[PDB]
Amino acid sequence: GVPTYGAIILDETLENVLLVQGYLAKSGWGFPKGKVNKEEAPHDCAAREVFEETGFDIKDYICKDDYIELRINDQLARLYIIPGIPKDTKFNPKTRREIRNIEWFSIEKLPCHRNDMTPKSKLGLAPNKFFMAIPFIRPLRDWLSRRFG
Ligand SMILES: CCOc1ccc(NC(=O)c2cnccn2)cc1
Repeated sequence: GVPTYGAIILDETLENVLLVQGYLAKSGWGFPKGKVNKEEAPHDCAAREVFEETGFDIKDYICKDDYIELRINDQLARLYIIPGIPKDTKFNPKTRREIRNIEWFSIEKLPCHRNDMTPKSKLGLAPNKFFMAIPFIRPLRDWLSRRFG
Protein backbone atom coordinates (compact mmCIF):
# COMPACT_ATOMS: atom_id res chain seq x y z
CA GLY A 1 0.00 0.00 0.00
CA VAL A 2 1.20 3.56 -0.80
CA PRO A 3 1.93 5.46 2.56
CA THR A 4 -0.28 8.47 3.49
CA TYR A 5 0.71 11.65 5.29
CA GLY A 6 -1.22 14.54 6.78
CA ALA A 7 -2.00 16.44 10.04
CA ILE A 8 -3.91 16.65 13.30
CA ILE A 9 -4.46 20.41 13.72
CA LEU A 10 -5.49 21.61 17.21
CA ASP A 11 -6.66 24.99 18.42
CA GLU A 12 -5.10 27.19 21.17
CA THR A 13 -7.01 25.51 24.01
CA LEU A 14 -6.04 21.97 22.89
CA GLU A 15 -9.78 21.04 23.17
CA ASN A 16 -10.63 20.99 19.45
CA VAL A 17 -9.32 19.22 16.28
CA LEU A 18 -9.89 20.10 12.62
CA LEU A 19 -11.64 17.44 10.52
CA VAL A 20 -12.57 17.33 6.79
CA GLN A 21 -15.58 15.66 5.14
CA GLY A 22 -15.08 14.04 1.68
CA TYR A 23 -17.55 12.47 -0.84
CA LEU A 24 -18.71 8.93 -1.83
CA ALA A 25 -16.34 6.28 -0.32
CA LYS A 26 -14.90 9.13 1.83
CA SER A 27 -18.34 10.58 2.64
CA GLY A 28 -17.66 10.86 6.46
CA TRP A 29 -15.18 12.92 8.56
CA GLY A 30 -11.43 12.31 8.86
CA PHE A 31 -8.07 14.02 9.37
CA PRO A 32 -6.66 15.74 6.21
CA LYS A 33 -4.13 13.35 4.54
CA GLY A 34 -3.25 11.64 1.26
CA LYS A 35 -0.92 9.45 -0.78
CA VAL A 36 2.81 10.28 -1.14
CA ASN A 37 4.19 11.00 -4.73
CA LYS A 38 7.35 9.03 -5.97
CA GLU A 39 10.53 10.57 -4.39
CA GLU A 40 8.41 13.16 -2.24
CA ALA A 41 9.60 13.48 1.42
CA PRO A 42 7.05 12.77 4.25
CA HIS A 43 6.94 16.38 5.58
CA ASP A 44 6.37 17.77 2.09
CA CYS A 45 3.52 15.33 1.26
CA ALA A 46 1.80 16.22 4.69
CA ALA A 47 1.99 19.99 3.87
CA ARG A 48 0.78 19.48 0.24
CA GLU A 49 -2.19 17.34 1.17
CA VAL A 50 -3.24 19.62 4.08
CA PHE A 51 -2.97 22.77 1.90
CA GLU A 52 -5.08 21.10 -0.92
CA GLU A 53 -7.74 20.00 1.52
CA THR A 54 -7.96 23.03 3.97
CA GLY A 55 -6.13 25.96 2.35
CA PHE A 56 -3.83 26.20 5.39
CA ASP A 57 -0.02 25.93 5.08
CA ILE A 58 1.61 23.87 7.85
CA LYS A 59 5.12 23.98 6.52
CA ASP A 60 6.53 26.48 9.09
CA TYR A 61 4.77 24.66 12.00
CA ILE A 62 5.70 20.96 11.44
CA CYS A 63 7.87 19.34 14.09
CA LYS A 64 9.74 16.29 12.71
CA ASP A 65 9.43 14.13 15.80
CA ASP A 66 5.79 15.06 16.72
CA TYR A 67 3.39 12.63 14.90
CA ILE A 68 1.10 9.57 15.32
CA GLU A 69 1.62 6.75 12.91
CA LEU A 70 -0.68 3.73 12.40
CA ARG A 71 -0.60 0.75 10.12
CA ILE A 72 -4.08 -0.14 8.97
CA ASN A 73 -4.50 -3.21 6.72
CA ASP A 74 -0.90 -3.19 5.49
CA GLN A 75 -0.88 0.60 4.70
CA LEU A 76 0.94 3.14 6.84
CA ALA A 77 -0.68 6.57 7.86
CA ARG A 78 1.39 9.28 9.56
CA LEU A 79 -0.27 12.49 10.95
CA TYR A 80 1.97 15.26 12.16
CA ILE A 81 0.70 16.98 15.28
CA ILE A 82 0.14 20.81 14.88
CA PRO A 83 -1.16 22.57 18.04
CA GLY A 84 -2.14 26.19 18.63
CA ILE A 85 -3.80 27.14 15.39
CA PRO A 86 -6.52 29.81 16.12
CA LYS A 87 -10.13 28.79 15.91
CA ASP A 88 -10.96 31.88 13.73
CA THR A 89 -8.61 30.79 10.92
CA LYS A 90 -10.25 30.79 7.49
CA PHE A 91 -10.05 27.39 5.87
CA ASN A 92 -10.99 26.79 2.23
CA PRO A 93 -10.22 23.69 0.13
CA LYS A 94 -8.54 23.94 -3.23
CA THR A 95 -10.30 20.75 -4.34
CA ARG A 96 -14.09 21.20 -3.84
CA ARG A 97 -14.80 18.17 -6.08
CA GLU A 98 -13.10 16.28 -3.18
CA ILE A 99 -14.03 18.20 0.08
CA ARG A 100 -17.62 18.88 1.24
CA ASN A 101 -16.95 20.68 4.48
CA ILE A 102 -14.28 21.53 7.10
CA GLU A 103 -15.09 21.83 10.83
CA TRP A 104 -13.69 21.91 14.35
CA PHE A 105 -14.79 19.06 16.71
CA SER A 106 -14.43 18.69 20.51
CA ILE A 107 -11.83 15.92 21.20
CA GLU A 108 -13.58 14.75 24.32
CA LYS A 109 -16.93 14.23 22.43
CA LEU A 110 -15.41 12.21 19.51
CA PRO A 111 -15.71 8.45 19.70
CA CYS A 112 -12.63 6.28 20.10
CA HIS A 113 -14.47 3.06 18.84
CA ARG A 114 -17.66 2.26 16.93
CA ASN A 115 -20.65 0.75 18.83
CA ASP A 116 -21.52 -2.94 18.48
CA MET A 117 -25.06 -4.36 17.74
CA THR A 118 -25.27 -6.70 20.73
CA PRO A 119 -28.75 -5.22 21.57
CA LYS A 120 -29.86 -6.91 18.31
CA SER A 121 -27.91 -10.27 18.75
CA LYS A 122 -26.12 -9.33 15.52
CA LEU A 123 -22.34 -9.26 14.70
CA GLY A 124 -20.26 -6.33 13.48
CA LEU A 125 -20.36 -2.58 14.11
CA ALA A 126 -22.98 0.16 13.49
CA PRO A 127 -22.21 2.94 10.97
CA ASN A 128 -20.37 5.99 12.36
CA LYS A 129 -19.56 9.17 10.49
CA PHE A 130 -16.20 9.48 12.24
CA PHE A 131 -14.97 6.00 10.97
CA MET A 132 -11.78 7.39 9.31
CA ALA A 133 -10.82 9.56 12.46
CA ILE A 134 -11.56 6.92 15.14
CA PRO A 135 -8.25 4.86 15.03
CA PHE A 136 -6.25 8.07 15.93
CA ILE A 137 -8.39 9.31 18.89
CA ARG A 138 -7.02 7.23 21.73
CA PRO A 139 -3.38 7.52 20.65
CA LEU A 140 -3.95 11.35 20.34
CA ARG A 141 -5.41 11.71 23.87
CA ASP A 142 -2.41 9.66 25.23
CA TRP A 143 0.09 11.75 23.32
CA LEU A 144 -1.47 15.08 24.59
CA SER A 145 -1.36 13.68 28.24
CA ARG A 146 2.33 12.82 27.97
CA ARG A 147 3.38 16.12 26.19
CA PHE A 148 1.15 18.64 28.09
CA GLY A 149 -0.76 16.92 30.97
C1 LIG B 1 -20.42 8.72 5.39
C2 LIG B 1 -21.81 9.39 5.35
O1 LIG B 1 -21.96 10.10 6.56
C3 LIG B 1 -22.49 9.34 7.61
C4 LIG B 1 -23.68 9.76 8.22
C5 LIG B 1 -24.24 8.95 9.24
C6 LIG B 1 -23.60 7.73 9.60
N1 LIG B 1 -24.20 6.76 10.42
C7 LIG B 1 -24.48 6.79 11.79
O2 LIG B 1 -25.03 5.83 12.28
C8 LIG B 1 -24.19 7.92 12.72
C9 LIG B 1 -25.29 8.50 13.38
N2 LIG B 1 -25.11 9.38 14.40
C10 LIG B 1 -23.82 9.70 14.75
C11 LIG B 1 -22.71 9.14 14.06
N3 LIG B 1 -22.89 8.25 13.04
C12 LIG B 1 -22.40 7.33 9.01
C13 LIG B 1 -21.84 8.12 8.02
